Amino acid sequence: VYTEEDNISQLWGLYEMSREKLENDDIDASVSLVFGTIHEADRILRNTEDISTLPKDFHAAYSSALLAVSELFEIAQKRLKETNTEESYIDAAIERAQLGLDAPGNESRLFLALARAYLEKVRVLVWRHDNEESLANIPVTQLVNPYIEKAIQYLRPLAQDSTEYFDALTPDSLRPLYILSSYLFQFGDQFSEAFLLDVCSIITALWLKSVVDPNTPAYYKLIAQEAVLNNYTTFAEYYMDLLDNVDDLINKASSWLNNSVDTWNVIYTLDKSPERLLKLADIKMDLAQIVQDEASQDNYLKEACNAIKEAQGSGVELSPDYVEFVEAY
Ligand SMILES: [Cl-]
Repeated sequence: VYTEEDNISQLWGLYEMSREKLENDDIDASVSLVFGTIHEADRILRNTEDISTLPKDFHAAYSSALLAVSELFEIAQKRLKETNTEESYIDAAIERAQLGLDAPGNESRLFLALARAYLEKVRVLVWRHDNEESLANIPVTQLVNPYIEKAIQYLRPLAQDSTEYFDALTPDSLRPLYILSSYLFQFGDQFSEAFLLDVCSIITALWLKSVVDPNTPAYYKLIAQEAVLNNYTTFAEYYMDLLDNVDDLINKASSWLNNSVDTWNVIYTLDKSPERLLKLADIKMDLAQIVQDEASQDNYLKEACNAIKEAQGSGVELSPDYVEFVEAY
């Protein structure tokens, strides 16, 4: 027989396919699949014996389809009355997912849907602050902090080791994490160091979890590791910037720079390409700039020079900047 559980599994299947189509740059197909997901969800609501026993996973899939309409709204709007907006689809995604909070069942997919929608809301609110006259004199942090906080509330459980891998948690589904990282960077002035340390380890744990399975294709490990490399280097800059205004700052900045080196090495092993050596060079040059010990500084500078020389010897074009660094060395 075909159970309610099967139905929900097929619902996820439609959504998943929409994401495969998106990845192949077939946006119109993706849009068809997303709207199809929504219709099927509606059909399930019409035919179930008790809506209150639909699992969290049902509302998670439905919320995800709604969010996807917002993501692809530029094309999707063509199939809708003009009264509709991207933002209204983000709102619906949020409300649909919140309806799931009382439903029975595993909560991982719901927590992810909630976080994704709250973060997309933050992005649109930032745009509204900059473009709508009504919101001009409301401080952005006042505007978005409640959504930021709600996002973190649902991400934190997902980032725990106790939360086992689930296949809605892909590098693509974590793209809204960029919104959070950008926010903490643009407006990190208002948060304590401990807060930043906390939220950044959540973000980082999530990217890593999305590709833990060693069988994950290199292509996906790369996207995740690139996002991790970005978070490390940004934290490093957080400290280096503070320094510009202490042994502690230097020690902390150096830990993050060295974490960046470790992660760059994972990336280089995954997609070994000569132009990547310039990224290594920049990290080493940051290390050289702040290190308090000449012996170490000497080491860093040599490593940067070798990286740059090897890049150029491998056909990579050098900017005048890199060019002069190796001359001056
Ligand atoms: Cl592979």
